[PDB]
Parts: sequence; structure tokens; C-alpha cells
Amino acid sequence: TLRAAVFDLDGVLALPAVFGVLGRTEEALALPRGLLNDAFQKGGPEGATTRLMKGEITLSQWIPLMEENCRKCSETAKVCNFSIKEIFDKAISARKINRPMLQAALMLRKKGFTTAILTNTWLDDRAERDGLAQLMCELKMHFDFLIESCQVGMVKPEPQIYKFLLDTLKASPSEVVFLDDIGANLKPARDLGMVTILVQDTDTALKELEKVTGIQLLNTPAPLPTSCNPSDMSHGYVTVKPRVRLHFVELGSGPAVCLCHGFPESWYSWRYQIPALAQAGYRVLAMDMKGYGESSAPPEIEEYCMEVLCKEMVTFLDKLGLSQAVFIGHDWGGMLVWYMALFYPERVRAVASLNTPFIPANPNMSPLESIKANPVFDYQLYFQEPGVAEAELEQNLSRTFKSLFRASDESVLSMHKVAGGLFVNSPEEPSLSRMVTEEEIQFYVQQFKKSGFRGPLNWYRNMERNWKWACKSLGRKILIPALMVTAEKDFVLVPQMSQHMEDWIPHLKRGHIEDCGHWTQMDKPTEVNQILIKWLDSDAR
Amino acid sequence: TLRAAVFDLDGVLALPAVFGVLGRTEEALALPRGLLNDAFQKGGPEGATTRLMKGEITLSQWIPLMEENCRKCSETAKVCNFSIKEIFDKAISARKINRPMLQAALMLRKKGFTTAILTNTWLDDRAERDGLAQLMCELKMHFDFLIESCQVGMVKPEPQIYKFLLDTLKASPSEVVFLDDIGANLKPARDLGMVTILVQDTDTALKELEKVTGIQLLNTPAPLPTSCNPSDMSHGYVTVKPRVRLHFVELGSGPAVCLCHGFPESWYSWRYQIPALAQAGYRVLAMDMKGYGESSAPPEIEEYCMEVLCKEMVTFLDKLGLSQAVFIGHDWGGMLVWYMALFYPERVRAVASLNTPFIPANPNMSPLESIKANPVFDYQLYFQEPGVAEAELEQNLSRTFKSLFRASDESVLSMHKVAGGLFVNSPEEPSLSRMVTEEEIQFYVQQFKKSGFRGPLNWYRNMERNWKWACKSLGRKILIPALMVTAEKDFVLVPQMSQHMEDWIPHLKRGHIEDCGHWTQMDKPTEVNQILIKWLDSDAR
Ligand SMILES: O=C1Cc2ccc(Br)cc2N1
Ligand SMILES: O=C1Cc2ccc(Br)cc2N1
Ligand SMILES: O=C1Cc2ccc(Br)cc2N1
Ligand SMILES: O=C1Cc2ccc(Br)cc2N1
Repeated sequence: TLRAAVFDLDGVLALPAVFGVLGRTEEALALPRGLLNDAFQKGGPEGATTRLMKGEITLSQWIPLMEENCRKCSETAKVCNFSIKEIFDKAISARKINRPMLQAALMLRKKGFTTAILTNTWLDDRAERDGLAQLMCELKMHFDFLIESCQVGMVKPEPQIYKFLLDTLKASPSEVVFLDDIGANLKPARDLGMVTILVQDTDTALKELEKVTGIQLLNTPAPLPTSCNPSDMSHGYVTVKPRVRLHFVELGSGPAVCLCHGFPESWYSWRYQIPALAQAGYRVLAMDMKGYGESSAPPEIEEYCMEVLCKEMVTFLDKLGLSQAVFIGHDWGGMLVWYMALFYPERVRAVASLNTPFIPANPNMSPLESIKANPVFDYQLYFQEPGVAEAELEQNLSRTFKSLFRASDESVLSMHKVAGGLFVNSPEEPSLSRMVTEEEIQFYVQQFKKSGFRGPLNWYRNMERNWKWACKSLGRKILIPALMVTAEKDFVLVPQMSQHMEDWIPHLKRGHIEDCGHWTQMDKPTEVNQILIKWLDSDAR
Repeated sequence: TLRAAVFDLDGVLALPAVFGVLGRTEEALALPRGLLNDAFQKGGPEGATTRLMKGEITLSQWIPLMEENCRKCSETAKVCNFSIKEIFDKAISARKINRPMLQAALMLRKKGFTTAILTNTWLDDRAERDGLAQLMCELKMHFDFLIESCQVGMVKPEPQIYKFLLDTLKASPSEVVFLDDIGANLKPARDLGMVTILVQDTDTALKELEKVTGIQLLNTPAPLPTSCNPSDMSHGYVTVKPRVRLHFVELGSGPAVCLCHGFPESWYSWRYQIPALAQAGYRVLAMDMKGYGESSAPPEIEEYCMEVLCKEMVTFLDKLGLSQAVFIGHDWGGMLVWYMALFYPERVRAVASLNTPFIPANPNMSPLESIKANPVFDYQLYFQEPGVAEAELEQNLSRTFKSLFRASDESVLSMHKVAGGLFVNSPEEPSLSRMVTEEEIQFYVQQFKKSGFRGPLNWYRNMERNWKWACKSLGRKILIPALMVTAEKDFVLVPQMSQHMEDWIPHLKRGHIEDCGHWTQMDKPTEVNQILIKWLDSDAR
């Protein structure tokens, strides 16, 4: 039975094939048929191309040798602005990930298959080498192995590369499916006993792959975006003051994008956004906000007022040597992010909030008076008394997260009349939401075992201090780039609460997600990524 | 006696003053004298500018209100393409750090003074606000406190801001020197009992400051570049394989610049480069190389062959989501960096080496044969036998680092005929080199207490494996941007050893440091920064 799948890069995992450019240049330039493909493979196993593919020489060294072969091939054929460099630069740049092939590779791996890329490639030292470096990076991370001819000094169709592939896979030939667009390179794999697919069009190739593996790969439901494996991330730590350190997860290059979670969450709440935003060209810093996970959680209520939290996020930027970051927040993090824009606009490249609207402080009313004027916020009153909510929330962490993290139609908690507790008529063993796996709930369980709910709950215990501080901003407007993302089915932070935001943020941009509950990032990850990337590319650079 | 120094920003720590632009625009536009300064301060303590300075309104809200004041001031004066926005953008952009004033502030702090910036400023929400954010960031980090009028809701010359300043300084007025370019803002400080300086020209101001403090501030020797306080850096951690994690220090934004130390060093060996390179517009990643500091140090010799080290640095980039980084190395790190360029050019934006030349492997000679053909490398033979060098180097860490880290004319170790040990006729209590403080030696002592010298020494114990791996690259050339930096007085990695590098790196750029020993970064930090920044800006973007 098959347990390994091997894919070629050019013309299999990446399209259009770099090989299909020589034939295209031939037709465009009205050159003799196969002329450029003849100069390319000249000398066979002893030629310049085999030397390049084995890593003996780099691409920049090979370019002049290819030109020589192009001259000799035109002299024999009796024929005659021409640049191999230009042709190849254009060909590499045009070559994109073959999404349905990657999706199929992703599905096989998810089902227990060991996946690998086996490719005849080169050491790219061109001034424009970054394009391919980016492509290889996005691709490679989805596979167990990447075997490149130039790193192993072996090439397809040499028998040794196939035995090397079996060795790294730790599998017998009959347990391997091998996909290649070049028939000759497919031959030695078949000779060993491997299942082989000659890839012409992706569709038929996947039909062939689906038949041999017995796994549905074609016509499957829309896959979720790439998530994060905590142990595979870069973890960063910044001391903002003697007793306070902030932890973050960091991925990508480009403008700094600081992600700020809500209550009672984690940097992990952004798991579906981190790979997408990094791939989109941003340097993502996903925080553990103060009171959470690996960040410090002092016990004092006043350590959690908006003024202190914002000041520390400024210090976080100072210590990392960042003059600005785009700030994206959800729930309490969304509230933090609006106050970062109001008090520190010079440090905020752009601001976005998921669910949390910007409602200015009412100077003619106490926050306690304002809260009582809405049944949806009654839970915030239950959070006031130190110790009460901590006791119920810390009692059973698995039940706490399983009850909280649910889609709109999966409601288990009765948030009105909080009876005497959040879990009044809630099951002791709630079912697992379609939004989360058991493993994901257990990550939140493990994070919350360090500091519990005290620090997180203290974010709600500074109403009076927050109101007084916020009143200092009443004459201001948010004039830096801003995005408000509303969730149709969030019944606490309702889209309707954001209706007057334009009065204070005149140039405000908007996004809206239908059939989406409170936990926006994991409820609708694909749509959050689409909205954020589109807004970042237009308004944050 | 004075123990605190307070400086204004505009016209004191930053020049030319934003105030000096209105008078300049007046003359250029041939407008009535003081017209633009009249519109600016219109309404006094109740006017738009006081509201802006207190943080009631942002700069973008104030711009239209200033235009109104400009209209009313021209109607009364009976006068008539004009943009306040354009004038202010140009003025802010032109305003640079007043280096001798910053230097004087730096000297006072080094001598035990508490330093602060007290400034009348605004909440900058302009599209070009980053310029000032960068300026404030570079400046602020050199002072104990930054007091901004718009954050405290108080303004100079209001008495309360002065009492607030005394409160934050925790000092009585007579213990404070206050420097300001506006006479009126100097007045309340004098009234309290503070020493005050009216700053017109920087030179006289510093003469006045030097006289009152009794500290030489004018005509002082060239200061060293800013260093790093370990506890104030962002520390990053990446697991590259199950038993191997790499630690790094991270500072700045822009293209990724990965710094690779030599033997027996630390990320801290780059302490003078990290702030300079970040300020120059780069995102610096200063590594603890495998076997050092907070990075993993497995005991096996083969965990330290160049092939494995390079593969792990590629994984380090993969996990951080970096398609490329410029690699800058010193000593063993310089050797690593040339092999990164030869084996992974697609991941190397540009390569630079301090001291370590690129000499290709001799395929007709054993590394043991090659080493014996030079007295300078005899120390590498002494490093071969596992346990021998570890025992002597680990015996007394303080003596180890004090003996090693020395300038060219301070030589204490007799590196030829290594007698039977590196410390044969070396003092047990060596003197402290002019290059290092006791505190700095103790940092290296504390780092080396975790894993000792085994891992670091294993970098020398893979000669045969490294030679075989290197022979695979003999037909290649380094064609990506490259820099070779030679140190006149390094007697092991002599500048002469780099003479043939052009044969393998045709486009190689060069730097040379006179009167510089082996420990390049701390021996000549100012010149290393100049060479690296100039090369990064021209060849790495
Ligand atoms: O409606 C409001 C007013 C307000 C001010 C400050 C903070 Br933090 C949160 C809120 N919520
Ligand atoms: O911290 C705060 C201040 C505040 C004011 C009003 C309302 Br409703 C909620 C909150 N939360
Ligand atoms: O001269 C040489 C040849 C060589 C090859 C590989 C490594 Br790592 C270091 C060195 N030094
Ligand atoms: O690791 C190595 C390989 C090698 C080859 C030659 C010389 Br000299 C030094 C070294 N060091």
C-alpha cells in the first residue's frame, strides 16, 4: 500500500514549465524547431546543463556556456537583441505554484503520507534570484523533504538519485507514487517498482493520483488557510519594564504588522493569519498580550489599564527598533488598537479592528451607567469582582475553552442574566466545535495553566481609569489609514455598534463577514485573510 | 550639586528649529515680518496651537485652523500656491539630531546624571509622520525620560509642567540644569531655583553647561558607537531541528542582516554594530552561533561540520519566513558566510567577511598537510584532541577572555609553539584591555558557563569533512555582492591571505582597517560601522 508521494517541481508543482519557454521563444522568434532545447541539453551527461544541474557551476556561470551552445546549434542549422539571461529571467518570474497540485500534496500529507519534492535544479546567483527563493520557500514548508539535484550532485534520470530518494523516504519502491512531466525521468522510478504518473494536464494527473491512492483529491471542499505549529515558529521576548516581558511569534519580511488578540485568547488565535500575511509580504508579530501565555501576568488591576498597556506596546516597538507597525486587533486587542491610533499616531502605520467598534467615551455618563444600558454587556459586571470569574473559568480549562470557542449556530452559553455564572446551564463535557480540533483546545489549556484568568480579567477592571484617560481624546479624530471589520453574527460586538464610527474616522474603510460569530479569525479565516491582505496592500504598503 | 540635565527638543537637541522656518518662509515669500509666527501663536493659552501642544487635537486637525489664523493675520495687516502642510512637512524633514548636544547629554548620563527631554510637541498623524517617529526613537533611547506636552496635557511655560518634571526626576530644583532655546520657557525653571541655559549657538551653550557641571563636554575624544544592554534587546528563539535551537538578538526594520560571530565569541561581539546597522535602516539578527550562549550545544563533533551549520542557517531563515538575508561574518562566522554564498546563493542577499579570507580547498592536499605549512595555524592542531583545549579554556573563564580579547599592541598569549597550552607564559590575572570593560568580560564569562568550549571547539574538528564538502564547490564562483574587510594587525588571518580572492569573487569589494587586531568589531567599531553601512547602502539596498 502507498504511503509516500513524490513530486517534481517544474511542470508539476510549478506552472508554466521553464522547459516550455524555449519552444515558445523558438515560435515567437520564428527560429528552427527545437533549436533552443538542443543548445540547452548539448553534450548530454557531460554538457554544461548536467554540470549546472549537479551543482558544479552556478546559473550565472552557465548563461555564457548556453550562449556558446546557441551559437554552435545555429551554425550547424545554417541560420542566425538576443539574450538567454532575459529569456530565463522572464520564464522563472512567470512560473507560479500549481495550486491544485499543492492542494493534492497537502491532502495526502494530512492523511498520513510522507511527501517529497524531487527536482533537477540549479544554484541561482542571478541578481533576481529572490523571486525563486520566495517560491521555493512557500512550497518547501508543505513537504517532509526537498531533494534538489544541485545539492546532492545527482540528477534525474540517474539511478542513484532514485535509490537516494528511497533512502530519505525510508520506503520500498511499491510504497511510492512518483509524479513527473518528463517521461524519461519517470522511467527509472517505474523500473524500481514505483507507481508513476506522467503529468501533462493537472486534472488527469490528479484523477490518476486519486485512483491509485484511494483518496479524494479532485473536487474536494475549499481547504482552510495554512495554520501554525507552535514548535516551528520563531519566538521573541522583550522586557518592557523590570517585572514585565512580552512574548510574540514572528514570521515574514516587510512592513511590521502587530496582531493583538482579545479575551481570553492567545497569539495562537491568529494561527490562520500569520502564514497568509507573511506570504503576502509582511513581517508579522503575533503578540501574547499582557496577562497571557508566555507574556508576564502581574496581579495588580492597574497594570491592565489602557494607558499602561498602550505605553508598554510603544516600549515594545522602541526595544525592537521599530518606528511604526500596523496594528490589527480583535475584541480587547481591537480596543487597544484604536487607542494606539488616538494616543500614538506617529507609531501606528495603519489600524484595523475585527468586531470591536470605536465608540468615544461619554463624558456625561459613568462606564457603569453606560454598561447597564445594554443586556449584552452584563457579563462585564460579573467580571468586576476579583476572584469570582477566575474561580469558574479556571475550574475546568478544557470546558472553559470548549464552551467559549464556538460558531454562531453552536451557542452553548447563556450570556444574558449571568443566574450566577457563565456556565449555569452549560454542559460539563461540551462537544467539540467544528471551528477547533481537540489539539488546538489543549494548546489554549496549556497556555492558561501558567497565569490563569486574573491578568486577562483585569483588562475589564479599569473602566473608570480607562474612561478618564479616553476623555482626553474627545476632541481628536483618527486620520491615519483605518479598517473596521464587522461580523454579522457576533451578538455582543454587533455590526450596528460601528454605525457612527465615520463621525470620528472620516476616511474609515470597511469589511464585513456574513455568518461569522465572535471568534472571527478561526470562524472565517479565509475571508479575514482576503480582507486584511487587500486592505494592507492598498493602505499600509 | 547638579545631578540632572533637562533638554528641550526643537532648537536644542534637534536643528534647525521648526520655529525658524516661519521667519524663513516670511523672508522667502517677502511677507510682513513675524506674520506666520503671529498666526501660529494666535489666541495664546486658548488658541489652536495650545490645544495642539496639550494633545486636545492632532496635527492634521490643527493645519486647517492655522490656515484660518493665516487668513485673519493677513486681513488685519492688509496683504494677500500657499500651503502650511507643505511648509511644515519640509521643516520637520530638515530637522536633524544636534549631534554635539546629544554627545554632551550622553557624557552627563555616563557620569551619573539623570537625563530628560522636556518638549512642547504634537500628536503627528500626517502621512509623513514616520520621519519624526524615527527621529524621536533614535533620540529617546539615550535619555532616562521623555516628557511630551501632548501626552501630559501641560505646556511650557505653565508652572505645573516644571513641578511634574521635578516629580519624575525625583530631584530638587537646585540639582537640575535646564536647557532651552525659548527664553520665556526658561523663566519658570529659573524661578524654582534650577540652573538654566538659553541656547542660541550650541558651542556657547555647551561652554555654559561645561562650567556649571564641572564635566568636560566640549573638545572631548571621539565617543565609541552606541552599544547594547542585553536585558533591553528583543531575544528570538528558533528550533531548527528536535535537539537544536538558535538564539538571536533582533533590532530594527528593513532588509534582514544576519551577523555571524567567530570563536570563542557571542552575539554580543556585534554590540557596537547592532544599534548602528538598525539606525542605518536594516533589520539586524545577531546570532548566537551553534555551540554558543543561549543556542543549543550538542556534544557530537559532526554536529559542527560546515554542511550541517549552513543547512541549519537555511532552516533558521525558513522558520523566520525570510527568503534572504545579507550574511556578515567574522572568523569562523566569516568562513560560514562564504560557504552560505557558495551553496545557498538564492538565500544570500549579499555577503561580507571581517578578517576571514576565502581560500578554496586544495584537492591535492589534506587539510592537516595544508595547516602544517603555516606556523600561525599550529593552534588549530592543539584544538584537535577532544578535551585538551576545553580543560585549559574552561579552567578560568575570566582569565580566558581577558587573555584573548586584547588590542594588537596588548599581546599576552604566545600563539606559536602551543610548550603545551595557550596560557604557557601568560599571567593568571591579566590586566583589563582598553577594548573591554570588566562588565563586558563578565558577560562572556556568564555565557560560557552554560555549555563551555566543547561545541565551539568542534567547529575546528571537522577539517576532513569540511574539505570534502568544499571540493564540491571548486568549479563555482561567488557572483552575488561581496565584501572582504582586512585587519592590518591580525597576525593569524593576515590581510595578505586575501590577495587571490578576486580569482573566485571577480566583483569583490574591499575594506581595510589599519592598527586593527583580530577582534575587529570591538577593536575598531566606528570604522567597521562606516565600512559596513557604506557597503550595505550601495550593494544590499
Ligand atoms: O465605550 C467605551 C468608552 C471607552 C473608553 C476607553 C476604553 Br479602554 C473602552 C471604552 N469603551
Ligand atoms: O474600560 C472601559 C471603559 C469603558 C467605558 C464604557 C464602556 Br460601555 C465600557 C468601558 N470599558
Ligand atoms: O582553506 C580552507 C579550505 C576550507 C574548506 C572548508 C572550510 Br569550512 C574551511 C576551509 N579552509
Ligand atoms: O574545516 C576546515 C577545512 C580546512 C582545510 C584547510 C585548512 Br588550512 C583549514 C580547514 N578547516
